[PDB]
Amino acid sequence: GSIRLADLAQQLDAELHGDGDIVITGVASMQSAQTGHITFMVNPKYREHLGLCQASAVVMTQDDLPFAKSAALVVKNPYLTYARMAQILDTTPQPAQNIAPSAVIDATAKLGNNVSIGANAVIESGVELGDNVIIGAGCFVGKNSKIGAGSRLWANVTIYHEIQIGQNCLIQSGTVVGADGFGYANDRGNWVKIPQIGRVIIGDRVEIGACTTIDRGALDDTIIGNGVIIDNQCQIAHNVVIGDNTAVAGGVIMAGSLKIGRYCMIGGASVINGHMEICDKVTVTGMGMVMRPITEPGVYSSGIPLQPNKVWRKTAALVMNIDDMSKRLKSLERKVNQQ
Amino acid sequence: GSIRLADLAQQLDAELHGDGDIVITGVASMQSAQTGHITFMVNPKYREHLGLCQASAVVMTQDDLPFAKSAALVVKNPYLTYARMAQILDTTPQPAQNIAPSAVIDATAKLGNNVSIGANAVIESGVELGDNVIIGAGCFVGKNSKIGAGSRLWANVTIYHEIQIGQNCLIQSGTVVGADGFGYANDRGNWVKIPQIGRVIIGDRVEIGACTTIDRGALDDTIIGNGVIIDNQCQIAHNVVIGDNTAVAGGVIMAGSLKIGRYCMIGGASVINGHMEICDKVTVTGMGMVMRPITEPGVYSSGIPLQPNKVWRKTAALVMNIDDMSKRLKSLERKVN
Amino acid sequence: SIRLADLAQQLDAELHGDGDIVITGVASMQSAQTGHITFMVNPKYREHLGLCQASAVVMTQDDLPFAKSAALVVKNPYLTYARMAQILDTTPQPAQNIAPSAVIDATAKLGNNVSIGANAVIESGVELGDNVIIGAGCFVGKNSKIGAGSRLWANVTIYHEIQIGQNCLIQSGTVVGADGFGYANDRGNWVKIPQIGRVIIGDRVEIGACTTIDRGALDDTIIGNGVIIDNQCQIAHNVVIGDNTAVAGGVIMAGSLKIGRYCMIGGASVINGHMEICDKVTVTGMGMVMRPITEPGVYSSGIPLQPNKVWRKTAALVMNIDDMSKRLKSLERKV
Ligand SMILES: CC1(C)CC(=O)c2c(nc3nn(-c4ccccc4)c(O)c3c2-c2ccccc2Cl)C1
Ligand SMILES: CC1(C)CC(=O)c2c(nc3nn(-c4ccccc4)c(O)c3c2-c2ccccc2Cl)C1
Ligand SMILES: CC1(C)CC(=O)c2c(nc3nn(-c4ccccc4)c(O)c3c2-c2ccccc2Cl)C1
Ligand SMILES: [Mg+2]
Ligand SMILES: [Mg+2]
Repeated sequence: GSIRLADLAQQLDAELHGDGDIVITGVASMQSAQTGHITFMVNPKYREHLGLCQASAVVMTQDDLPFAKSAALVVKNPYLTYARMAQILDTTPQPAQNIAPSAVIDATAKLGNNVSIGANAVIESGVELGDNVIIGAGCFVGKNSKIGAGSRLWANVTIYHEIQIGQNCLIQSGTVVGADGFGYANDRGNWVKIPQIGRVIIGDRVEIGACTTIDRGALDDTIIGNGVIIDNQCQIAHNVVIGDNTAVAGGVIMAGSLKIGRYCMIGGASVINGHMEICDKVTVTGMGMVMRPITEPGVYSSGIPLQPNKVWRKTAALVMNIDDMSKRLKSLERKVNQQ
Repeated sequence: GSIRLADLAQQLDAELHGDGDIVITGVASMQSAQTGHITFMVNPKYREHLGLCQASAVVMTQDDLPFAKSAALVVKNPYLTYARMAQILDTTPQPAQNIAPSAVIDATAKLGNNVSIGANAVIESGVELGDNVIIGAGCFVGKNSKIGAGSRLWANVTIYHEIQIGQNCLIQSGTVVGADGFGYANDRGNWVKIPQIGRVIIGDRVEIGACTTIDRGALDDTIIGNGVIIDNQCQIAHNVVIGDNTAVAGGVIMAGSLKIGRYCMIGGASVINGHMEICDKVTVTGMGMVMRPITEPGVYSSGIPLQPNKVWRKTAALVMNIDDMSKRLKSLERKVN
Repeated sequence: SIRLADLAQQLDAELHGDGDIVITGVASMQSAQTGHITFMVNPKYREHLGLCQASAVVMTQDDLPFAKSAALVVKNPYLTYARMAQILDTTPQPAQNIAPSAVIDATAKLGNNVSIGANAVIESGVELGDNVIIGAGCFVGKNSKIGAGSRLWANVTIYHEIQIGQNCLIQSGTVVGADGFGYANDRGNWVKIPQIGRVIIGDRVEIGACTTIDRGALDDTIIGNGVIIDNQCQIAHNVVIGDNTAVAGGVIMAGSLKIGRYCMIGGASVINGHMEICDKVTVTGMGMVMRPITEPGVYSSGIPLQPNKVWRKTAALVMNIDDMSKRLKSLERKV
């Protein structure tokens, strides 16, 4: 945990200005930081405020340095340096340590080295957990699923059967990976279940938020690429494919057989329909209503934002009657054209 | 479980064309299928492609049969036949087998024949589980709740107290049935909890997806009809009634005391207001904003879909100022007339 | 079971009829039978009170002439209903006593009359106040503190360093304290920002099922006293919610949003972050909140449902509204 400021600077590739023997115990916001804390400045408007910050050290740029009133770590990119130093000084505990006597683990499960399984977690037959995997308390990992080295599940995560998860993933509590996709045939109004015998394949370095659901495929697989980040409360339907490094913010709903490219950014509460493709490098702003394929990179948006309710009532009434407005406009144009 | 093609054809009521002794081990998509697999063709444009499919048998229609390049099962409805053969050849495991020594089962719980309960599940007093019920690992089933024969819960499902679930239901993980409805009275700005002492009644053959919540009623009950299918991440508020055979796709949010008729279809991410009714045979397309009662069957839609952001900025600004556009149109009409 | 006269006294209601009637429970007007008390708020029900079979009806003074049973007269029947339903509550507790299958770290501190349900897992450093009840299968992470009288239903997840006040209630499937969605970006690769802030939940907070409230990045996510939050809500890192605000089901809130006191956020609304909503704001259902709200009142958005045939035309015309605007401008110029 605690680290000499000089050592922290070397690991951050930062230029130290000040006492390298200062001991840093943790990261804090500029407002909250006290002795022993390191903090960071990304906004030069706070230069005049640094004498009010009581951090032992502040990460800043070269242009900021003349304004320091503390030991300073000078870097090109304070925000990225903050992320790195917060990892070095991370106080987040592990989901579990060692193997809980109350865990229920099938004799055929294969564990790598340094695996931890929390209290009352349930591990099915054929499961493989790679080196350094951590399964939180209360999880379920279904038959024959494989979790790659370094991956970690927080408490009360559910992995169904035949799921593959790569290395260095992180899954937050309440998430369900591998439930049945929403597949039914129809025999005269009677829904006939289509067994969902595809899988979910999750790549390396994937982070998934809490209470997110990712359904298994109907025959072929649901696929989440490497480096993807998914927020809370998302729904990823059967046979969705998400390309490497795409980010999906909270509450996004994706319908079946959607394909999303690489380096996409899907804003919170968006709705993305299925059986279509979104190309690489597309940004959908929050609450976007995606009805058609997207074939060019760029930023796309939908939605009519808030108005005072009395105003909204009129806006909505006029929009709902916009066909009459169109007809009146055309009628007027004809009269002005002398026809 | 492997099966002879002629035996499979018989169970499917299909006309066999080819070798009945072929052993089928599984179902596969047309592109993935290998020897031992059965697959199906629903799209006649793939007739010319059948010689590229390595399945041991293909389900198809009588019109497709001249194009077969394999043993064929001829049926009227290949898609329905696929559903049925996938059931016959299902590889999905059961949520549990036998009764786990780590399950915690109240002495007063009543278990039927051939009930399986997974590791660390918790069964309260007065619970009744019918024959062949399977409770996944980590589940909670609350006091006096009843689960009908053949119904199955995947892992980590929560059923509260006094819940009734019918026969042959299936509930996916993370789902919560019977939490308090959102009932509060207001006392000078402070919320006063209204205990929710109604229940949830779930019919037979209901399928519920993952991380869905169905709240119990305030006084009378939340009711899910028979044959209803509900996708993931849905919110079904207190005292909602959903008619038989209705389908609710993922992410739908329903407010309290909504009544939906039979054979409705509610598209994903729709939002439905409360204290009102939707009649039978209504379809709401995805993201529908349902504010008012629906009294006639048919298809209903809302929402302005995506545009390039530069375009959207103008669309949104113009719509928000549409009253001014309307006034100008009226003024121009008066001036011209 | 309670004598009507006693129930009326506890509700500060004026009794009209036989005080010795024994009330066993609350029921809706349509379902009520002998032994039940019910209530009416809508005067449409006056004509058919002869058909209500309750033993007593909570009503107003103006309703009293239509009464066909013992009546409790009050100013506010709905609020009185809430109070009498609490007196007559049949809801069981999430747990009774400490289950032998619960796994409780030796360093956890438990107050008086704490109950812990089967297979719950209590981490090191946890503090549970007097009369706290933890449901079956819950997880409560390291050093979290839950204040007296608070209750978790089954399968609730509380992460580490979380603080929950007194008399709270959290429904099943809810997750409090997961990582906020915080990442830096290094040449297209996401770089996790550890989320080492917390969640602070006040007193008398109720949280619905499968709701998620993320911990803050450095400073905290804060839920005020008396806040009620429905199912399937997302409260992002460093959101702050003022006292007595209500959040209906399926609301998604983005990071660093500040919501004032006495707000009402309608179901399925979407509230963007790094902005503030003042006190006494109502956002009706499905509201798309993109800008700060600085004046109290009611706000709304969205183009509602139409028959599909009509919607197709509405949507096409709105998407082309810039062309309509240009055509109107051109016509004004010509005229
Ligand atoms: C991943 C990141 C580090 C960067 C990022 O772009 C991002 C983040 N949080 C975000 N929350 N909501 C959000 C909006 C409304 C409600 C709830 C959440 C976004 O829409 C986010 C977005 C974002 C914004 C627009 C388009 C696409 C994205 Cl993904 C954090
Ligand atoms: C049940 C079925 C076999 C048939 C079906 O109609 C269906 C299905 N999946 C569906 N996903 N989304 C969906 C759309 C957007 C986001 C998430 C999911 C529908 O809206 C579906 C619908 C559907 C479409 C329109 C109206 C009502 C419904 Cl129920 C699969
Ligand atoms: C808290 C309360 C006792 C009172 C209340 O105002 C309320 C309640 N439940 C509500 N469900 N949905 C809801 C709407 C659509 C889908 C799902 C749920 C509201 O939008 C509610 C609202 C409400 C209505 C208008 C504006 C803001 C709010 Cl909060 C119950
Ligand atoms: Mg146990
Ligand atoms: Mg939603």
